[PDB]
Amino acid sequence: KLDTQLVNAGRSKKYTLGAVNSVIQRASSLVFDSVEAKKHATRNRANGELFYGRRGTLTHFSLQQAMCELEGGAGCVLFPCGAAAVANSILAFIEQGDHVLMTNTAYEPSQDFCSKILSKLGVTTSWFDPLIGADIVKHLQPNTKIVFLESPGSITMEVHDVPAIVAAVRSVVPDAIIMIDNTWAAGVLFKALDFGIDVSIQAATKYLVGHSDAMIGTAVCNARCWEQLRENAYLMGQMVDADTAYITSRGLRTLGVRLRQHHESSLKVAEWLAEHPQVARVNHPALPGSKGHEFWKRDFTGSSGLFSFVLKKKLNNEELANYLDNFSLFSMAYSWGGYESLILANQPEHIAAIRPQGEIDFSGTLIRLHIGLEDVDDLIADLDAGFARIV
Amino acid sequence: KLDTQLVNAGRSKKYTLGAVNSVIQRASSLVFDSVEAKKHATRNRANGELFYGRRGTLTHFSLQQAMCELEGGAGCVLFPCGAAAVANSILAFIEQGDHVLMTNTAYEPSQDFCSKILSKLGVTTSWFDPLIGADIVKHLQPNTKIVFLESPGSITMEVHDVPAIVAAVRSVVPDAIIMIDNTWAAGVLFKALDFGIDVSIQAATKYLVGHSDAMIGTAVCNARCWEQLRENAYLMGQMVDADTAYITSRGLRTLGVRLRQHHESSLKVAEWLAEHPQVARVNHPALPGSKGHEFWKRDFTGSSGLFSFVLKKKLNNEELANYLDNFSLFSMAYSWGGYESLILANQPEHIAAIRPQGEIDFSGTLIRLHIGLEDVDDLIADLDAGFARIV
Amino acid sequence: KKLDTQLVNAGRSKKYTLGAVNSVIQRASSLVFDSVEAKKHATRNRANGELFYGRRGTLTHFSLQQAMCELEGGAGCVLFPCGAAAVANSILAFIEQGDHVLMTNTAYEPSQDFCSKILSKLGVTTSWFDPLIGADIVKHLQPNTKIVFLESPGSITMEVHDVPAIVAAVRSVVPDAIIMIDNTWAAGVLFKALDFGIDVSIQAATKYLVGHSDAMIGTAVCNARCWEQLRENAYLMGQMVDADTAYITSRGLRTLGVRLRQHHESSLKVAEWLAEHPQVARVNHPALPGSKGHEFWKRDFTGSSGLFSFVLKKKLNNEELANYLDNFSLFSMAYSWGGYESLILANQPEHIAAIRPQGEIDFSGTLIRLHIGLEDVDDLIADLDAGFARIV
Amino acid sequence: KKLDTQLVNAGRSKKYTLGAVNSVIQRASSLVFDSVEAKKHATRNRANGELFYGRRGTLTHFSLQQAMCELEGGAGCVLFPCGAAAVANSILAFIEQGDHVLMTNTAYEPSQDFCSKILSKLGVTTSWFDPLIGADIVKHLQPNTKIVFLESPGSITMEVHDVPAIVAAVRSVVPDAIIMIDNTWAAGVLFKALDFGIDVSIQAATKYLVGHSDAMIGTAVCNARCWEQLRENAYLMGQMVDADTAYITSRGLRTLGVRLRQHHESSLKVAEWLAEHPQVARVNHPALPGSKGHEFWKRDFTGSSGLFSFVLKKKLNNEELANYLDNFSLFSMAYSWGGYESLILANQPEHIAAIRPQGEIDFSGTLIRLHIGLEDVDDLIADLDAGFARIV
Repeated sequence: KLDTQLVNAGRSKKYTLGAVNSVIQRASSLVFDSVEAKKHATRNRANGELFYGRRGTLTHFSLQQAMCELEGGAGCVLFPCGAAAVANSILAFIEQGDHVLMTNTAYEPSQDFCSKILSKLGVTTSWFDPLIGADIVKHLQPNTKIVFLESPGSITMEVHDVPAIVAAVRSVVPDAIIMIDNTWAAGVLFKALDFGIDVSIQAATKYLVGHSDAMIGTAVCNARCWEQLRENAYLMGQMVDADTAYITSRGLRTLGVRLRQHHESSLKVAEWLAEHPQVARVNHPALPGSKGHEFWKRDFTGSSGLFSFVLKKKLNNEELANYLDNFSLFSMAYSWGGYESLILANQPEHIAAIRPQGEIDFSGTLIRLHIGLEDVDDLIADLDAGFARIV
Repeated sequence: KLDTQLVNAGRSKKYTLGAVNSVIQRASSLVFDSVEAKKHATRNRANGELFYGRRGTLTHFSLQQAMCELEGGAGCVLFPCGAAAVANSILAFIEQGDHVLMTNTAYEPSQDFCSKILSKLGVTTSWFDPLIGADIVKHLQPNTKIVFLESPGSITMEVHDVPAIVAAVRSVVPDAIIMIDNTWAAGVLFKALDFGIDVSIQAATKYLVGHSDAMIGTAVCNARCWEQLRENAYLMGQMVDADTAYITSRGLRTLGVRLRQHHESSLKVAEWLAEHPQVARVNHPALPGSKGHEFWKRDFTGSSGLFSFVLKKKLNNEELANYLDNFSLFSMAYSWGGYESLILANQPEHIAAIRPQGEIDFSGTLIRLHIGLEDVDDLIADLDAGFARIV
Repeated sequence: KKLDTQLVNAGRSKKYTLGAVNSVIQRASSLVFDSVEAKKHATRNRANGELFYGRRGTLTHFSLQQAMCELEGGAGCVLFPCGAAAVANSILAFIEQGDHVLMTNTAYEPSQDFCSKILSKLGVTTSWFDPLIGADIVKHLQPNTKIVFLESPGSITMEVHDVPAIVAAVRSVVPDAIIMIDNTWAAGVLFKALDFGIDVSIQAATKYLVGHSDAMIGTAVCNARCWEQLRENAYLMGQMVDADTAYITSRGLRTLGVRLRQHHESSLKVAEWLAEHPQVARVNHPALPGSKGHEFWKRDFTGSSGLFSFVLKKKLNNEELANYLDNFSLFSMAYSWGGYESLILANQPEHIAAIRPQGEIDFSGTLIRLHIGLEDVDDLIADLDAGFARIV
Repeated sequence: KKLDTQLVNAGRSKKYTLGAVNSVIQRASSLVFDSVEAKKHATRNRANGELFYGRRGTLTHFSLQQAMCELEGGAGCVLFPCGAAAVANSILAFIEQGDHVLMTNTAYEPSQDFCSKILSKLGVTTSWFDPLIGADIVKHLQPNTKIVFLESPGSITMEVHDVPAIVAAVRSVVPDAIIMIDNTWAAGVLFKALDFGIDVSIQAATKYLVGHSDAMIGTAVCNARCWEQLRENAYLMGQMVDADTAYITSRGLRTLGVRLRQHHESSLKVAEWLAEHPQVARVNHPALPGSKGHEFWKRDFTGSSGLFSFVLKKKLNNEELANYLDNFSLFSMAYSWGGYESLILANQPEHIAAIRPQGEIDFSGTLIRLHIGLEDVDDLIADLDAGFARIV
């Protein structure tokens, strides 16, 4: 019934007014018919009543409703992009003197926010290995306020054992807020909230929008954390425009058919790479032998199309250019989760720099791929040709 | 030549590509043709080269260029709304242990951000009377990092003596960052940067957009503060979508003809109110006898259409409803700076609550008006009828 | 009450705004019916503002249609993809093989081409008349004349019709003719066409209504007599405009008053300056005494927009033309007008003579058409002055 | 290479994207010319993809036009405000008084009305033929037959033409006829019309290309022979579509492959289930054996979309109809289709007979047209099953 949910989520007549999709209500000013009306709207300003553009319009309400039902939360807070969702969700719960524990495989910008912004506000941050599991207790402090997860990890794709981590945290620091950047799973392939996680964050910019033409971040919360996140993010003036909210709801409608193709094509490519002479290792959660594959197998209900692989040799600058500059279908660009295929290379030294309190375990050049909606055989042919360029 | 500047600001062929207005480039992913291309874009990521959607696209660049030339700054940082611009600009420069000095007539949400968010991060905030001038030195501390101004003040409209305040601050704490919420002047009726102010903030949501259908905040900085504000706001993931950037640039084109009508109509209404039997006081910067009128006369080059007046009596709930609920042209709504006229009432007790370390000097109900683009005589007739309702 | 108040409020009812200041944008082809009863009700009111199908429109279109009827005083408003579509389809809606169309020879070129290239092959004939013919238009009327098409001021040359004289003359001879007017220059508000006995007022909303040169749309406001026929025949031709463009047009109306006033003020100042210039032969501005039809404009219009033209004393050659046009700093060369920026275009006498059917032009020098935008007028005059220097 | 790869890359050249993944949105009427030389160059290439005027298009439109020509293999692509406009204007572009139009009697109703209500008054006659006439179409040809209009599968009843037989028969008799097809059901990619000798392939992009029921647009992809005439005559009629809609249509193409595959898979499963149901008289699905023209579909198409119909054994009365239609939880009643959601509409035999000119219908029970969206198929079957229970 997921497909059925995706097609219907948030589409009440109150929002569509007769149309299939919700209407787009662009507004800062929202008019009150009377003093009585104004008083009522005021009282329900954080409860879906038209009050002020910063709180949202019918278009935003429709998206919030859809996200809460898809991820099973009490509320949904909207942001300008995924990076704003991460930074502001963390900021909403911290206080001078707190400690933040974050996975060392977290998205680089998330790490930078902690080391460059939080540090000057009297908050300390330490990091942990993605596969630590129950041993995370060794990193917990009396003042640990937030435990930040990201599974699979950025670039390297390690999958956490969430159940083990959550149980350990609750036993030591019950009051801690556990958050996860659930972008890779598009919030649906891993129901973070069903695992005891408090806040599920997404760079909707990725798979939810699915066409690389809009930026937006979402944070779906359980009942315990909703109010504080909502009100604090509001004091920071966080919101997203009505048109982007519309575009995101629209992207949900094809999320099912898209994820299924991404899953099928990426796995086929992964298995092919796994048997290629020039490849040292394939980092795909759905592929046996990948770090944390056992957990992906147990906790996820599917896979998206982003993964990486390690070459047997470390390419030099000339080789890198020759390899990358001549692809016919894969394009070099940041971001992912769109309809087209992308390729990016990372030298071992680059990764080591962004793995705080951790160590890298490979020496060849790492290639990150996003498998789009093109014919998988055309993509394999392109990759095959690329290897020949560096043979 | 202001009118000429408004029509041409930011419209280089690089952004328009043959059209009158800049193109709308919606994007998260921006493609690099080669490794050499990627390296170059990386190097100029904060210098107008296409790199990643969060940094901006051609559409954002065009708006940033227009704002810098209109306000005379070194750079322009974009935000989701005016409240985000205020909160994030302050956050970009503070550190645990700092002190923030803010006018007590500041926009309520700005005050709340300081008292509810900054307080928990070890930053203290104290407030000052708008008309203090050179005596502000009595409030300066060794750790005063930011001095926040808003002229005219929200609701009550007091105008600061900016030159006196800036000279005093520089003489005592040279390193302080002086900011001003320059929304009422739409950034053009008061050239904040020419007065020694470091950052000029605007809720572009107001007069720049001018049609009440988009939300966006802007911060134009001098050379001294640009880099820190730009990079720190970036770590917080602040940005605005491409379509809203387009809409804001579009609003600039009619800013001149709009402000001129708002100025003419609001003054006529103000002078009429000033002579009405039921009115105790009129708070319009351009009207003699208004608090700080001497400074408006000296430092501003015009007026917009927002102002307030105080009735001789304090209306009770029944009277309030009867007065407000029966207007034919004025509508009750938050926000302003649009093409239509708006009305809001505030009881003396309500204002006193939002005037920290200050005291109110009126006892009648205060009415805030935004004079739109309707025929001024029709608006006066509507007001006249309203008074008769409470006689 | 007054025009400015009407522009700010037209079409903005709660049913369309739903609490916001502007109408909501309802993008749709499919419109859902809750029950068979609802579908029945919708079908019966499909042309009366009830949600039925995207081609008929959504709340966004209904809001604009209401705003337009209010502003121009019509019974109904039909929407098209652009002004040219409004012209071609409005004419087509009323003709049959064997009919005759009488059009002013100063009509917008594309409108003329529609008649001579398309209508001609469907058995419809077109003849032309001089803009200042007045009551003498009776001489061009035929028993099969179905449509009399006006355009005042005329395209490029700006001649103003004596509409009252024309309408009365046509009605005395062919009572049931359909009189239409391309009322784009007046933006539908500076000349109230329907108050003068005209049946259909057409506008390229693309110009002043949108006012920012970033959207295309055509409108046709009809009286009670012609509404149903135009609406239904345009519908069979699949004519419609997208929801977002309807929203942007409604939005343009809000500043139409303040914009037109500035366009009026600035263009007249530029016209008067040009009138006293040594290199200028004549200025064609409706508001300027001596201009063709000036007394009619003075009598029938309530204002002026910013488009006009002037004739140079000399006919520039290719080299002079490039040197003049290529070096302007504020004025740009482009088609269309009615936006916030100033534009300039040049036409040689021979170009104009070719598009003035059954008529003679009255000038020999190069004609320059100017659109005066919202820039500072003194900066504009300076740019023009520098232009004259490149020609002396 | 393969279809999926083409859909992802079609029209996405750097000239249109400028570094982004999708084409930029260039909203405009006015397009600025830097010099007289530039204006000259633009004028000469105004119909060859050079920026000239908004009515001709901007970079956004050019990108879509290129994508469409690539996908359908044509020389050019003409854009319209909606599918109905594409049909009406494409026919109008090629006719003159005295011509004859031969159209399938299963044509979309609005297309039929255009011919009988508009064309008739311009001296053009229209006759009709049965969808399965095949090579016998020669019997309906006249010396003045200018256009043969096909639609396969037919609207509502879904009959599939034997196109190869029809085209060859027409060409043997009237070599220079213009053969057109409303190729909306196949989304232009499931049946390559131009490869079969058809001159113009028309689509209501409003359906599957947009795929989300929130934009309206019509496209006409022509062969080299008919391109200039269709392009120029549609231009004189002021036909165009806005930049934002062009962008949204290009965007729709990217997921067309994954969407159509799901629509194909789900509708066939629903069709087979319906085929074995006690209350179902017959299922009209092109992919189902026994359906009219099934062997032609099997032979000429490369897939199926999600729209089809079925006939109930009984003809429901008003009470039964409401009880059946009003109580569906997943299927909604609405016009249009090709979106992500499932729709349902009912038609009585007498309704259909009225829109089947010079033909006889072959059923007596109530006909239900279904659009199978992207919802879980088992949930859809359950909703339908509950529907049958309200009728037993």
